[PDB]
Order: sequence, then C-alpha cells, then structure tokens
Amino acid sequence: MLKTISPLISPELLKVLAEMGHGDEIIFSDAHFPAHSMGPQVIRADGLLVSDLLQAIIPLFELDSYAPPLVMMAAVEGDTLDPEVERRYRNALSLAPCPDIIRINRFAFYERAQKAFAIVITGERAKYGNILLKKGVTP
Amino acid sequence: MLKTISPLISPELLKVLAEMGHGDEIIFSDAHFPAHSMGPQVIRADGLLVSDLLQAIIPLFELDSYAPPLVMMAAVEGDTLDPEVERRYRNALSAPCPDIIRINRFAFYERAQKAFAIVITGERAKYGNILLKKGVTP
Amino acid sequence: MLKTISPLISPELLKVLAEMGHGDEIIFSDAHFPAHSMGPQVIRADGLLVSDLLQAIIPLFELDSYAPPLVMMAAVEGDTLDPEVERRYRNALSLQAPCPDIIRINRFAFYERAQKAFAIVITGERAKYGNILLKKGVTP
Amino acid sequence: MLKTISPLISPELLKVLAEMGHGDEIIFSDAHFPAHSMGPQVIRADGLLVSDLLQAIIPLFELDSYAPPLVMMAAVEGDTLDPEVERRYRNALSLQAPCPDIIRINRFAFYERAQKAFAIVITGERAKYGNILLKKGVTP
Amino acid sequence: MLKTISPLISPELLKVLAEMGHGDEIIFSDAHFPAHSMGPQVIRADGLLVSDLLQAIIPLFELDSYAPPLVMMAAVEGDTLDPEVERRYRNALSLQAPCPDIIRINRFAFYERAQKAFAIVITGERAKYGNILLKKGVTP
Amino acid sequence: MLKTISPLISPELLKVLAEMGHGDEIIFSDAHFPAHSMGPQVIRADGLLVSDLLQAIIPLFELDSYAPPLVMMAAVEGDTLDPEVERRYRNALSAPCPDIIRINRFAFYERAQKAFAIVITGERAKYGNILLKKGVTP
Amino acid sequence: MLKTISPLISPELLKVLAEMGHGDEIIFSDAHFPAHSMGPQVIRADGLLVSDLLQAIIPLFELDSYAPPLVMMAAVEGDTLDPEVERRYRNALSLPCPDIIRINRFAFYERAQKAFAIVITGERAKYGNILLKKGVTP
Amino acid sequence: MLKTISPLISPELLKVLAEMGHGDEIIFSDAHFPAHSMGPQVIRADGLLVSDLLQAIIPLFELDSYAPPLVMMAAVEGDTLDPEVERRYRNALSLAPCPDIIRINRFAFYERAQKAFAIVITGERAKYGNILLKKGVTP
Amino acid sequence: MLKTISPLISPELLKVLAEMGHGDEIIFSDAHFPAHSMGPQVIRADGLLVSDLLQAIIPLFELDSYAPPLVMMAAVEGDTLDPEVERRYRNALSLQAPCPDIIRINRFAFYERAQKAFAIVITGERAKYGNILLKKGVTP
Amino acid sequence: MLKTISPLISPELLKVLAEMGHGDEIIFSDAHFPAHSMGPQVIRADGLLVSDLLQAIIPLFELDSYAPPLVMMAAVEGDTLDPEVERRYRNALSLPCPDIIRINRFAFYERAQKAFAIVITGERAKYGNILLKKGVTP
Ligand SMILES: C[C@@H]1O[C@@H](O)[C@@H](O)[C@H](O)[C@@H]1O
Ligand SMILES: C[C@@H]1O[C@@H](O)[C@@H](O)[C@H](O)[C@@H]1O
Ligand SMILES: C[C@@H]1O[C@@H](O)[C@@H](O)[C@H](O)[C@@H]1O
Ligand SMILES: C[C@@H]1O[C@@H](O)[C@@H](O)[C@H](O)[C@@H]1O
Ligand SMILES: C[C@@H]1O[C@@H](O)[C@@H](O)[C@H](O)[C@@H]1O
Ligand SMILES: C[C@@H]1O[C@@H](O)[C@@H](O)[C@H](O)[C@@H]1O
Ligand SMILES: C[C@@H]1O[C@@H](O)[C@@H](O)[C@H](O)[C@@H]1O
Ligand SMILES: C[C@@H]1O[C@@H](O)[C@@H](O)[C@H](O)[C@@H]1O
Ligand SMILES: C[C@@H]1O[C@@H](O)[C@@H](O)[C@H](O)[C@@H]1O
Ligand SMILES: C[C@@H]1O[C@@H](O)[C@@H](O)[C@H](O)[C@@H]1O
Repeated sequence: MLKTISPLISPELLKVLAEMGHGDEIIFSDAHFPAHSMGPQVIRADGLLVSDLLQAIIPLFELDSYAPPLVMMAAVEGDTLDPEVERRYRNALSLAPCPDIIRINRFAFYERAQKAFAIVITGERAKYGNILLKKGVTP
Repeated sequence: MLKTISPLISPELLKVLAEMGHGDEIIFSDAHFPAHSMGPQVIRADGLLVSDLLQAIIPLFELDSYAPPLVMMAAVEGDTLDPEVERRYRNALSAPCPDIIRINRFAFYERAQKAFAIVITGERAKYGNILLKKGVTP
Repeated sequence: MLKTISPLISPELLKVLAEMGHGDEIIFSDAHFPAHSMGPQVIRADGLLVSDLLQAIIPLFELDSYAPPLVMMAAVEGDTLDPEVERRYRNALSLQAPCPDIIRINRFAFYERAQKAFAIVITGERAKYGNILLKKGVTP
Repeated sequence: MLKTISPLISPELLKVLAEMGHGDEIIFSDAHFPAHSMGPQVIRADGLLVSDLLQAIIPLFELDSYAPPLVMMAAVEGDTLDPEVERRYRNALSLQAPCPDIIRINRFAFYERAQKAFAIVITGERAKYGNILLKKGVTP
Repeated sequence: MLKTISPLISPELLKVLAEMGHGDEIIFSDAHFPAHSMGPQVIRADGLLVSDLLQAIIPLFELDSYAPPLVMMAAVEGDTLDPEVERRYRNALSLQAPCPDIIRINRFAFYERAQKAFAIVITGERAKYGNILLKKGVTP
Repeated sequence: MLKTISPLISPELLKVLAEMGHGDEIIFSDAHFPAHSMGPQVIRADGLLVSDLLQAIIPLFELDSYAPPLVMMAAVEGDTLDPEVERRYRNALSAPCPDIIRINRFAFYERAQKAFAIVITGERAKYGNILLKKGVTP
Repeated sequence: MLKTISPLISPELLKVLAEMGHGDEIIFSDAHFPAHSMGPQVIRADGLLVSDLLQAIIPLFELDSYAPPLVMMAAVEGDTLDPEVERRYRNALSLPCPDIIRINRFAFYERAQKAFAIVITGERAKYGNILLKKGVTP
Repeated sequence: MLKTISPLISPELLKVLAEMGHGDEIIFSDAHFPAHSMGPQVIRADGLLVSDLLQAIIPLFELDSYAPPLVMMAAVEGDTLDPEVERRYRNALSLAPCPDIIRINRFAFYERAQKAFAIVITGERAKYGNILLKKGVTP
Repeated sequence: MLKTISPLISPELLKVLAEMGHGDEIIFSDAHFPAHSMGPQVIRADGLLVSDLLQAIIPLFELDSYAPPLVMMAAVEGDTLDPEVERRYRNALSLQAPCPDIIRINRFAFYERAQKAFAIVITGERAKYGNILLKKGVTP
Repeated sequence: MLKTISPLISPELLKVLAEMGHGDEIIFSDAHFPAHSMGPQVIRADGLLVSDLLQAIIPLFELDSYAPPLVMMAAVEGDTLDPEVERRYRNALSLPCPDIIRINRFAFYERAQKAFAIVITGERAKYGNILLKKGVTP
C-alpha cells in the first residue's frame, strides 16, 4: 500500500502500468475471460470489479490520442450483454469525459489480447465486461 | 473461477491451500504487514478484507485440532487493539470457531518467517493479521 | 487435499481449472498419449481413470455452450474403438445433468489441437483412444 | 508408461527411485501429511493408495539391511491407529519375500526425518498415520 | 512513466515501495555505498540525487512512528559530514510535514542494518555520507 | 540403479522414456553427432555403444506399429556406410525387429530438431545414428 | 562508480556498451517509448535526460563509419519536432558529419525490435528517441 | 568427443575437473552410492567402472601433495569388501606410482562427500568402490 | 586448469568443444565482433589472441573434411586484410598437419553463419578481420 | 571493447568493478586457487597474468584508505615466496604506502568466502593470489 494511490492496485500492476509506453495495451477482463492462455503476463484482481480498477488507475494512465484508447468485446449473436456495465466504466473513467468506447467481435478481441502488454483478470461477473486501454503520451 | 468454490480465492491460493498438510500454517495479513520480507511465498489479495478470505476458505480448510489453530498478534506496549477486528474474524471462521490466542509481534514474525505462505489483503485495520493452522481433512 | 473438493484433483490441477476461462481447452489423455511433446503444461495423474477425474471435476467445471465442449479422437485406419470408453465418460460427465454429444476428430487434428490446449492431464487409462478434450464455458 | 514397469509409477518417481542410493530415504505419505513444507522434492500421487504404490515399487526397490528400512509414525496422544493400514502395507511389501518389521517413531522425529528424505510422495490414502518411510539398500 | 506518481521512480522501485509494510526498511545510498554486497535486492538510480528520490517518494511513503524512521551514517573518525546534504534531505522529507529527527549511526552498524533492508537504491549522490535509511509506517 | 531394469539407462533417460507417448521420437546418436545443436534435450551416455542402449531399452519401449518406428541416416554422396552398424542395431532391437529405413542427412536432422530427446553415446562408428518411434505400450 | 568513467552510466549499461560490437545498435529512448514491448533487454535510466547519457557515453563509444551511425524518429505527419532536442543531442555528442537519419515512428519500432538494448530515460521531450550504431573501437 | 582426451569423460565432467582448484575434492562413486542426496553436483557415468574414469582422468588431474590425495570407504563390520577393486584403482592411477589410499568409515566418507566439489556416480558394482581424489597444484 | 589440456581454454570452452559434433561450428572472433547479438552462447576470452586459442585447441579439434572447415571474413570495400594475421592463424592451425585452405566470405555472410554457430569466443585480437570460424569433423 | 578502458577487462568484470562500493573486496587469483568452491561469483580470466589485470584495473579502481587495501597469501610454513611475483604486482599497481598484508592460506580462504567476486587468472606463479579492497571513488 502507498499514500495517494488507490490501494486496489497491486504492486505488480503498479510496475506494469509504469513500464507501459505510448501505444502499449492492457486488458482488464471479467472473471470469465481466458486470460492465462492469451500469452501476456497475467495479474489477478479477484476481489475487484473492472470499474474498481478503472477509477483507481485513470488518474495515473494517460489514454492514447493517436488511436482508439478504449475497446470492449461485442456480444455474440444469440447472447445477452448488460447496458449498465459500459455505463459505469465510462463514469469510472471520467475524470473530465472519456473517449467513446468501441466494441470489436470477441475473436478480434482475443486476437488483440494475445499481443497485449499484460492482462488483469478481475471478479467482474457481468458478461462481456472485458475492456482494453491503450496508453498515450503521458504528460 | 469455478463452481461451488469462492471466486475470491485466486487459483494460486487454491493450490496453496490444497498443498498444505497437517500442521501447516498460513497467514492472512492486513495491508500494513511486512509480508514480502518474511520469507514464505506471498499472494496479494489487495481488494479484499481478511474476514472476506477467512470465510471463503473455511468450508475447504479444516482447522488444526492438535494444537492452537488460530493465532493473532498481541498489541505492542503503549499501543492498543481495535476490538472490532478479532470479533469479526471469529464470526468469519464460524462447527464452532476454535479459540484465538495472542502472541507478541516477535513470536508472530518468527512464525511468519516459517509459514507456508502469506496472503496480504486490503484489510486496513491495525493488528488485523491472523495465522491459521491446518488440521486433518475429514 | 481440501473439504468439498474431490481428493482425486491435484493442487496443480485445481489451480489450472480455476485459471481456465471461457473457451480454454484441457485434455485428459489416456496413458499412451504423447502429452509431453505437445507444448502445454502437463499434469500427471498416473493410475487414475479419465472417467474418475471427469466425475470429480464436472461439479466445478462448466462446459462451453458456445461451441462443442467435448472432443475425442477418431480411431486410425484399421483400429476399432471400444464403445465402453465413451460410454463411461458420458456417464461420469452426466453426474448432475446429462452431458452434450461428443465429437470425433482425426488424430492429426487432435494433436494440432492438443498443441493449443491450456493443459494436458495424462492419466492411467490404458484403453486406446481414451483421450478427451474439454472446453470450458461461462461459470453460471 | 513403459513395459514391465507398473504404470502407477510416474516418470518422475521412476527417476527418483533410480537416483536413490544406499541409505537414502523416501516417504510415501497419506493425503494429510505436510509434504510441501518438509523440504525435499515432492511428487504427488493423489487418488492412489500407499499400498498400491508399495506393491508396484517393491520389485525394483531393494530395502536396506544395514539399518531399519521401514519407519512409520506413532499415533499422537489420544489417537488410535487403524491396524488395517500397517497390515496391508506389509502385505504389499511382501510381494516376493516377507518384509522386515516396521518401527514407529514420534511425530516430531518423523517430520525431522522427513526434512532429510530424498523425496516425498503424497498419496490419496485418507486414513490417519498412513505415512511410511522406506530406506534403500544395496541393489543385489 | 505515469501521471500523479513521480517519473523519477522506476517501475521496479514503485513496486518495491508498495510491497513494503510497516517496519520494512529501504536504503537510498550515495554512489560509494557497497550496495550489492549487503544482501537485499538493489535498484540502480545512477545520476539521480538522493534528495531527488526522497521528494519523489515522500507523498506515497508514510514514515514509521513506532520507531526512529530516518537514519543516516555517522562520519568515520577523520571525516566530517557536510551539513548541506542533511539540509537537502530534510527539506525533501519535510514537503508535507516536519520530518522526524534524523538519527546517525556508525558505519558498520549501518551496513548491518542494510543486510536486513527490504531493498537498496544506489544513486548518483557523490558526497560522502549521502546514505539514508527510511522505515515505513502504517499507511493512512 | 534399480532391480529388473538395465543400470545402463540413467534415471533421466528412464524418465524420458516413461514420459514419451505414442509417436514420440528419440535419437540414440554416435559420438560424432551434433546432438547439442539440434534443439531437444540431450542425455550423455559417453561410455556406451548405441547397440548397448538399444538392447537395454527395448524390453521397456514398445516400437510404433502405426508408422516407420526405426529410422537411420543415408550415407552422403561420395561416402559409404559401414555394413556392420545397421546389422548390429537390428540384432540389438530383437517379437522381430521392424524394418529400418534410411533418409538423407537433411531429413534426419530436421527430425532430430523436433525429437523428444537425443542420447549421444560413445558409439564410434560412422552413421551410427538411429531414431526410434514409440508405439502404444501393451 | 569508477574513476575516469562517468558515474551516470550504470554498471549494467557499462557492461552492455562493452559487449556491443561493430554494427550493434543501442537506443536511448524518451520516457514515452514502449521499450518493454520491443523485445531487446531494457535498462531503466529514469530521471536522466538523453543528452546526459550521450555526453557520458560518447567518450567510450566509437560511432560506426561503415553505416549511418545515428538514427532518430521523424515526427508524426503534420506534426513537427522541437529543434532544441536535436541541437542538445548534437552538442552532447560533440557533433564534419555524420548527419542524423530520421525514420517514421513505426519504421523506428521495427528497427528497435532488433536492437542490442534499449535504455529508457527520463527525457520528456517529444521524439527524443535516438539510436546509436557502434563502430570499430580504436 | 575430443582428440587426445579419453572419450569416456563427458563434457560436463571435463568442465568440473578444470574448474577444480588446489584442494578441491571429487568423488567417483560406485553404483550403490547415495550421490544425489549428498549436496554437490552429480554427474552420471552409468556405463563405466571407476577404474575407467581413473585411467581416463589421471593424465589431467594432479593429485594433492599437501594432503592425502586418495580416500576410500572402509567396509562396515559384518560386511564384505573386494581386494581386487583397490588393486586396479592403484594400477589405473599409476602413470609412475600413485600415493597410498586411505580408508575412512562409511559415515565419515558421506560427511566429506557432502562438501565435495562434485560427485560422479558410475556403474561400478563392487561394494565400497567409492573413491575420493583431492586435487593438487597443477604444474 | 588441468594437465595435458592447455590452460588457455576456460572450463566452459572445454565443455563446449567436447559437446560439438561433426559439422558444428565455432567462432573465435576479434575484439570488435558483435558476438552477443548473433544468437549463440558467448564465451569471453579478453586479452587472449585468436592465434593463442587456436594453438590451444588444435590438438583436440579435428577439422571437418566434408566441407571447408576454416572461414574468415573478407575485407569490406575500403579495407584490406593484414596478411600477418592469417600467417599467425595458419601456423597455429598447422601445428600437426597442413591446415586446409582458409576461405574468406563477406561480412554479412559471416554474421549469418554466426547466428547458427554452436558458440562464439570473443578474444582480445584487436586487428581488424581477426575473426575465424572452425567446422568440426569426425574425431579420430 | 570501449575507448579509454583497457580491453583486458571483460564486460562482466567491468560491471562487477563498477558495482563494488567502499570496503568491498575483490580477488584476482592464480590458476590454482579453488575459486569455484569459495562461494562468491567467479569470473574466468584464463591465460591472463594477475599483473596484466592489475595494470588494466588500477586506473579505474580507487584503493581503500580506511583499511589495508591489499592482501596476499603468506607462503605455507617452511616454504618461501618468489619475490618476483610481488615486485611485478607492485609495479602493475604503480606502487609512500600502502604495504601488502600477508595472511595464511586458510585465513585467506576464509576471507575469500565473503568477497564480492573472484577473478581466476592464468597466473601460474605460486601464491599469486591478491585481494584488493575498494575505497571511495574521487
Ligand atoms: C462469450 C464471452 O466469452 C469471454 O470473452 C468472456 O470474458 C465474456 O464475458 C463472454 O462470456
Ligand atoms: C504494529 C503492527 O505492524 C504490522 O504487523 C501491521 O501489519 C499491524 O497491523 C500493526 O500495525
Ligand atoms: C493411435 C492413438 O495414439 C495416441 O493418441 C493414443 O493416446 C491413443 O490411445 C491411440 O493409441
Ligand atoms: C497426526 C498426523 O499428522 C500428519 O502426520 C498426518 O499425515 C497423519 O495422518 C496424522 O493425521
Ligand atoms: C566512509 C563511508 O563509506 C560508505 O559508507 C560510503 O557510502 C559513505 O559515503 C562514506 O564514504
Ligand atoms: C556425416 C555424418 O555426420 C554426423 O551425423 C555423424 O554423427 C555421422 O556418423 C556421420 O559422420
Ligand atoms: C508519437 C511518439 O510515440 C513514441 O514513439 C514516443 O517515444 C515519441 O516521443 C512520440 O511521442
Ligand atoms: C555399505 C556401502 O553403502 C554405500 O556407501 C555404497 O556406495 C558402498 O558400496 C557400500 O554398499
Ligand atoms: C568491418 C568488420 O566488422 C566486424 O566484423 C569486425 O569483427 C571486423 O574485425 C571488421 O572490423
Ligand atoms: C598452496 C596454495 O594453494 C592455493 O592457495 C594456490 O592458489 C596458491 O598459489 C598455493 O599453491
């Protein structure tokens, strides 16, 4: 734990976040995500909701302006998604407003998770609660 | 995650709990515990309370009936404990929850140095550290 | 071991099952499978039957409903497969609710698929074609 | 697996048994033993009985004749030990020739001794005091 | 780098600072300190002043209040401390509130304590006796 | 060592043989084989002949009946083989010893690169390298 | 620290510069460079300006005369460089020729994936990345 | 394999032998020795007799003159030892004669094997075929 | 060090030389070669001349006779080789019999081959183009 | 290699010397020293004379002024040193004081177990071992 920094961010994630450079991507997945088979280093955040890390990390993480900074997974046809999830993610990320969030199909998302800098799997239970953040040029 | 098992328990902690044998000790510490300098493997559980992990693990973890299975830290001289902590931990570990005994910071740290693992949590209370001793799984 | 969880599941396997997410695949091979050269981590369960493991894991493992969750190996040219195997695998998998249909794929495609699995658990099953792949779903 | 060798013996255990020399000790513990904190390398054999392993290993493992080759744990104050355990352990060990007498030592001295063992194989034996230590001899 | 947190703190140091608990100790040494032979993990901070790093971490690092949290090295017989080093350090450490009195211990006593430190950050401070140890407290 | 098992087989090779599955390939090379630059794990057996290891392993190692289980190296153009080698290897691997097929140095090395392991021996003969493919243990 | 050698160079960087041979390329990046994602080993030099290292390094590092020895990043189209960055760099390097080649952001990343090492500095100036190519030490 | 050097010495043993300095000790044990539980690095020489390595290594290994260079294990009371074993060891080591060989009790031998530089376990089947060599000042 | 074998050969190099098989290649480069970026394991031999190391290993290293076993680097346009380097190398390599003709290939071709070498020994040879590659043959 | 720095110093030795701080001790041993048995990290410098390294190292390495900075091995009782060894060493070091302390063979080993590193050279001279203690870099 450290002062002025959300105690919800583990020491290892703190390191990962700092090591990230312009353009690096990090995923905060829901609890159902196959994080461990993607390839990048995985960090567990089992007792937390994605919205928890988002609000904890946003004052530290500059979002990329050179590319879509926020990406989520699109529900497969014949499946159900929750409208509220994306709503609080935006609220958690609004320091003030945050860029629009774009959804790509689940496979496209995995494909990109495979090249990500790291993956943080949380306890988010809602379906399709996975979100990718692309880092910008930290001022 | 997994069905019928608390998702608050990370897979690595699930492995640790399963590997532990009779007499093995694990510590669930508060956020201020010097967990990483004790020696045993450390598992972070930052967003959770000690009482959260205690209740999640108890239906899987039989407590030792051959020796004191629950050990907490005695307040250092010129300092006092928060009454709310121990009572909350007992509640979480309830068969009845065995009695809890206190031992000075020296003896607690000496045992922490030799514990099977240390799970550091987001528990903010002072003296929120607790040592559990595994018994024989029935 | 732990209470409420089958003792047949090793600590490492419990970790593996918990780490797996939606779509991840895990193989429970018979004793003849070339598990160690496939690529993924290998957990040995020598002396144990695949069916005994399936029955122990099924109450915690959600099978994928987004795609066929069960894949077995088709017999190779000239071989006859023992119907007793798939019969007791489905039974073990039907512990709480009947299990989905099992599909069969060419031995080469099975290996190519084993090369991408999350993990491989090699058991004591001595019958040929006793390998079965499981695909995890979304834990309800 | 391999021909002429029990399939119940994992590859790692076969290596371990072959590496052991005269006087080296290996423990086959029950499922309750604190094997992972003792120190020596641990091989898991979850779901398997100690007696089933002993019967599989005895034809390859020479028991030491220079010192007591079999050590078991004495029950702790208040506990009763099941005579059925030591009974089937000796039977399994008597596969080709009757096995030596088994000695019992205090739980603390057993652990102190486990800390020096070559390896520890934790099995699926669920009975208490199902731990047994074997000391290798000179392969004739 | 990150926003909010000073970029003078390398990602590895940030992780270290966060893992430290109440009572844990960290050394920010001058360029002449035998950092690598003490025992704990070392983080190089060549080119940076100790006072640069103290200012960077003070907003995140609560000092121990259960014991003297600031310790520097006493000058060895024949040498004499440069009070300006302490001034700079004191000002960096007093950016939020007056820092506790800074205690000075003998060279060898300092090394002994370093052997048990959580980590050691060797900087570019070229002034003699530019070493300082910080003890962590209960984070508010 | 171990009773009923050849002491010529090191514990590590004993582990390797046991881990190998159907279709897995292992090479027993002569002393001049570039074993350490192929890729797979290498096990030294310097004082032994390939025929020594072949005979020791055969009572434990069932050979593949689904594909060519024995592969040797074809002599490079402008070079010739020593007749005594292949015949000695067949003798060592005798159920009858399946037929042996030759493949150029390129195809042999390509497979060596992907083999499960390589056991380099003290076999001094030229082209004394042989690749065994494991079958289904009965 | 060592006499005659700039104390700004960490022992690890000293080792890296010494291990580099003719043609090897090293990058001293700004704080925003995605160094850890490229592939080569990374040396953190947080808080230091690129120009500080260049000045510290140049007396020991011979620049390649067989190929352009200095490469920088061209500004993203439509954007412009801060002329002070390169002026500061040219001075630190004590720079007849050689000139500084400028390659596009991604072309720069491509070449950085194959570099000997990447030293990420505390340089906050936009496009402060510079790649140096070692020559033959006189 | 290398020219002029016994092909019976594996590459790793070659390295160990060379890394050894004045006073370092190395054990060539029989096949019954508990080499792997002693502590030092172990090298397998399964198809060889101790006498094989001895004759292969002696032209490379200078024996210590500052201390007893050759030590073997004494048979426990109530056990049998082979007179020929020590005989050929001496013959193998005689390049020309080799120092006397002294026997210490089995436990004393293990105790010393625990601090040795390395242990080479061979296929020597004879009981008490273990021998320790102490390296001298290589000329 | 050892007797019989030249003490100029570090224990790690001796091991490497012995593990090499027919066709394996090793580079003894000059002090300016980019040894560490090629890919293979590197052994430092600072201070020693390439000709010093060639004399040391020739008695133990059979050259390949199935292909040109000796390869050096051609001078880059603008440069010119110092024939005395080759003389020294030739004499060291001819201590037991006339060494095969020494072939010279382009700089980049040499690097390409180095990426696939068994190992690289970078020495203190400060003359340009002091690099030489050896291909191992069937040891008599 | 690096300009201004002796090419005799390997990159790893350069790193080690740079990491050493005030009071740390480094040993440059002769070829007969049991370096790998002592405990500290070992850097091979086969073929090089101790005096060659000392000459290469001294311009970068400040000797301790707070404690005797040079220690050597006293000859085994009844034996004698070759005066040329130390004369050669004193010259390489460009050596008012300090004097060279001589400790018995085993006392030397004891201190070598706690040294920062051991560089084993090709020095064949009896008792060519020398321990240097680092001071405060000016
Ligand atoms: C079908 C999808 O599968 C994975 O991507 C999960 O992380 C999602 O939440 C969803 O269940
Ligand atoms: C004095 C004690 O120090 C550590 O053990 C903390 O984890 C406790 O909560 C308490 O503050
Ligand atoms: C031909 C097949 O080969 C492997 O896949 C074995 O695991 C099967 O049981 C069967 O023998
Ligand atoms: C009291 C004893 O504790 C451990 O040694 C267990 O392995 C035993 O079975 C018994 O429960
Ligand atoms: C004598 C002392 O030695 C070390 O502790 C240095 O870090 C100090 O600055 C001082 O030079
Ligand atoms: C040309 C071939 O090269 C290697 O494969 C050797 O192992 C063979 O015996 C033969 O010499
Ligand atoms: C757009 C570019 O992104 C990275 O390459 C940074 O290192 C540059 O300075 C610039 O910000
Ligand atoms: C009793 C002794 O035990 C070990 O020391 C063996 O290596 C000996 O050969 C002998 O059998
Ligand atoms: C131009 C060449 O570059 C490298 O290959 C050096 O090793 C050569 O000696 C030469 O300087
Ligand atoms: C007797 C001594 O043994 C070692 O310390 C050698 O390094 C010395 O040079 C001497 O030979």
